[PDB]
Amino acid sequence: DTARLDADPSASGPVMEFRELQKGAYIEPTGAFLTRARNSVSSSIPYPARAACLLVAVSQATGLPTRTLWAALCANLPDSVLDDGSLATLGLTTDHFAVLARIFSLRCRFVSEHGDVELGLHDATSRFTIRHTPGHFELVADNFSL
Repeated sequence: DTARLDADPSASGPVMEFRELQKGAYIEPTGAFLTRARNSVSSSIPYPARAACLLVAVSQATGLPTRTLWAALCANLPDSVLDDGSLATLGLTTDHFAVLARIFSLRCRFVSEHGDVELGLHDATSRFTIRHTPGHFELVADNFSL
């Protein structure tokens, strides 16, 4: 289903996987998600200031400023892939990471409950490891308060 992507005024050309749009030595399945080239429209989408953990993690690992990571994303993804509706609350995904890996030459072993997944490029000059914990519910005391 590419409805939002076909209707995106910030996109141009045909729909294809990102790893086909920006070819590189990707670690399968990095970049498999569908996207379109970004045209000249400038992104309104603001920096996800309340959901920036992935940018922070990559910034700490590489010394790359978070605003630079964000600028690179805004130049290389159309708005409908940059923000599928949940960016401001759930933040970036490993789809976004694929773009950062291609531009900045990165590879990261993502550690999660069900198993590790390494994403990025086989010829990356920066390598690091990030723990991914998914959203989840936990039973707490009746009068629990943050």
